[PDB]
Amino acid sequence: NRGRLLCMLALTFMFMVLEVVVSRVTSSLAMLSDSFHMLSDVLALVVALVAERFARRTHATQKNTFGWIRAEVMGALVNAIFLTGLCFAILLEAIERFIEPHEMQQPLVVLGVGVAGLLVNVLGLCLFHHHGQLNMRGVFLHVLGDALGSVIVVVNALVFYFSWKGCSEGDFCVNPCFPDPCKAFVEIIVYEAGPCWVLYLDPTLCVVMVCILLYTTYPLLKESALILLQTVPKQIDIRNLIKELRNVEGVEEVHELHVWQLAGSRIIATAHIKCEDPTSYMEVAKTIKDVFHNHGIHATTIQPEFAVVPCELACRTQCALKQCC
Amino acid sequence: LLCMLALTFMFMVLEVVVSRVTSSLAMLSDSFHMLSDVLALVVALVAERFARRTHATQKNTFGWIRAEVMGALVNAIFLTGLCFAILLEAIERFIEPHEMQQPLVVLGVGVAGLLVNVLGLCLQLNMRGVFLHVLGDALGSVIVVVNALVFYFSWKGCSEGDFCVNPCFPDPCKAFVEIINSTHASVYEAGPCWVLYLDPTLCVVMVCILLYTTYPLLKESALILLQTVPKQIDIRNLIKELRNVEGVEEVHELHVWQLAGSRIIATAHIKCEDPTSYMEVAKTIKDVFHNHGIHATTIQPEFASVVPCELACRTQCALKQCC
Ligand SMILES: CC(C)CCC[C@@H](C)[C@H]1CC[C@H]2[C@@H]3CC=C4C[C@@H](OC(=O)CCC(=O)O)CC[C@]4(C)[C@H]3CC[C@]12C
Ligand SMILES: [Zn+2]
Ligand SMILES: [Zn+2]
Ligand SMILES: [Zn+2]
Ligand SMILES: [Zn+2]
Ligand SMILES: [Zn+2]
Ligand SMILES: [Zn+2]
Ligand SMILES: [Zn+2]
Ligand SMILES: [Zn+2]
Repeated sequence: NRGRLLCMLALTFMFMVLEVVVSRVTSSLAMLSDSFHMLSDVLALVVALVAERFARRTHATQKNTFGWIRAEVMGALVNAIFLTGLCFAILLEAIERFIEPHEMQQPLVVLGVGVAGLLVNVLGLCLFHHHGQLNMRGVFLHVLGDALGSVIVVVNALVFYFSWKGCSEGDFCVNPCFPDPCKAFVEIIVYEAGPCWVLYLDPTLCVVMVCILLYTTYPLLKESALILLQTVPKQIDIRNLIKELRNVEGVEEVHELHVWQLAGSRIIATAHIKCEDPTSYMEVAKTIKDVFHNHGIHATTIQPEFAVVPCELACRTQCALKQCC
Repeated sequence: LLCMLALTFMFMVLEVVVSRVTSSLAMLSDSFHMLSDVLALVVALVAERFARRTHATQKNTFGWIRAEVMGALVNAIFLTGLCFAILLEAIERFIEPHEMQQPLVVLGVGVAGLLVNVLGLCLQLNMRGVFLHVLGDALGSVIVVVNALVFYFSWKGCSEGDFCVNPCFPDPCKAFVEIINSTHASVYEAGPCWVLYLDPTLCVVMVCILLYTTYPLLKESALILLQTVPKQIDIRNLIKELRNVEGVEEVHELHVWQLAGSRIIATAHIKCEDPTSYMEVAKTIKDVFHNHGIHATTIQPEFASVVPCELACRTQCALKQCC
């Protein structure tokens, strides 16, 4: 399953190579800036790949009792947070550009690199649209946002090429809205085409792309936080399980019951319940195990308790604030 | 603290606005650090509010006590992302250098940042806890201050018609296509390489120091959050001590993880010998855990084969049941 990540990384490196070649042949720092921008996506792909590689190992090592299966969701959360930070930086840059306008040069090469990146991201997203792994969904969202930004840049460059006249101080081109550098040397001791309508196009496109990306990734962040913060997921309700356990004649009371998911469908519940007599403890244990298996529970550690007090067992002395919840 | 948090947030907003209006990479890094700090304060306040009346809500039986460490990790990751963005900006500045407008405004902003950083940890547990943070913030502000001072002290700019503009430095239409077309005033740039390189090198050093400082916190948060044994407990020694107990003969499904802080969770699965008694051994194993860092014990005993655990269900356990 790592082949998709590997080929995505290879495509990113190929894009880096073509972008740096274009920068060298055209002597434009904008291509280098674009390569640095795509380095964030390359890093996200590397994070996804290493997360998958560590998820491939579930041998219950010395330090990790459960195993590094949680690394998948943790890396998904890290990638989502990195995408959010990149969006915040992009929003700051967009605000600065709206305050301080800045055009672009060599629209042909810009369009070529933009459409190349758009094709790369489309190929990546089509392969990633096979959809269960939350990290895969996060990387898919990230790639979709990238693609949206790339196509927005392509459209902005194309519409800029359609109507805009460059100048070499021979003819007055920049509109009065755009501040000339040092008043063009006091006007050296046509007014172009599309003075300011095209100027607002790129900020609007990038901010709407950022908003769409944030709205699409917010459910991913919510799911990652809910699963990671040890909260009961859907299809499992504490009230229904408590009712289905209490009415069982084997148990007498239920207390200290904790339910947290491990990864995806892997969920573990711990119950500390009290029983009447040791006789037929398997009959009670088998019954409650079957009831839990009826719900989403498959693995659990249910502690029988034998005889007012909240729990027969407790921490040494009256020390508190160390017991769970 | 809340008023201090609001004041720091306002100062960070003004610093970000000033950096945007002046393209100051060092000021941008200082504002990023201030933003990270204010979000850390917001996360701490949210955690305190949540834990003020934390209970076993239907959403989480285990409680929301992990929110503090989770928010700390989110703040750390956000700071790392902003730092990588700043590093990319510094690389771009290496490719495309820029010259700042008003060094005096930058110097004033840096002085104000130093003052607010000093005032931060002055208000106790806070002083001892954040002395290192105050020192680091002071160093970061001082870096920006000295960079701005060096820029203002020696740089000579071609505000009017003069030849001091560096041809290697980008120029408007190549000095407006050599607008003067003659010998201009060779006021010189006063070592532009010595000058223009100061800000990017300074911000690179600052972000390197920031990552060096925040990295151990990131590893601590990652270890605490993802299910890992605490540094104060040895798994092999603990299980060897547990197996010494007469009641238990073998163990399976042994899991240890910690909620947050000093909270410890331990799960056991004991085959036992005589399930009828269950006395003088449950207390024994409870004491066995408690003499170690465990305080919350969930040691469920199995009652008696070839199968590791008799209680068990479908094969889905392979993909559902914990190892
Ligand atoms: C090029 C950019 C992206 C990063 C430039 C800085 C890194 C090369 C430095 C900054 C902090 C360094 C880390 C700081 C501390 C440690 C711990 C140390 O390794 C251990 O885990 C030993 C025990 C310990 O000291 O915690 C040495 C490697 C490492 C990860 C360092 C690896 C190199 C890092 C990431
Ligand atoms: Zn991306
Ligand atoms: Zn099952
Ligand atoms: Zn009890
Ligand atoms: Zn509890
Ligand atoms: Zn600070
Ligand atoms: Zn204890
Ligand atoms: Zn068993
Ligand atoms: Zn297990």
